Amino acid sequence: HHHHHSSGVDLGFQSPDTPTRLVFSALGPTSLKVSWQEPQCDRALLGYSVEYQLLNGGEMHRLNIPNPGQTSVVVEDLLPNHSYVFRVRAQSQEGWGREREGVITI
Repeated sequence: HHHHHSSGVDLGFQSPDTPTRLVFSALGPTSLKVSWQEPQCDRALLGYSVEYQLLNGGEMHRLNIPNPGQTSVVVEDLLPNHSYVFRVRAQSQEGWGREREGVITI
């Protein structure tokens, strides 16, 4: 099978760089804005993937962010006083850059 990006471009080397430190901003008691800086790449970025989970284990949630210009996402329904790990990496046509990890206690 041939997998394509959400934008339609075909997938499949100089990888994207790693994003800088993740910035977290609370929007209420259970909602969190996660922001980063677009990393450099010789090629066009297609977007980002954001994965997060409780540090102590739990279901891994994954979000695909299909705009290279979209460098933030708001996550909802988080558990107060629980610690999470977020990992963000940039995607190009040729593959994935390395992940930037950031952790936070809600």
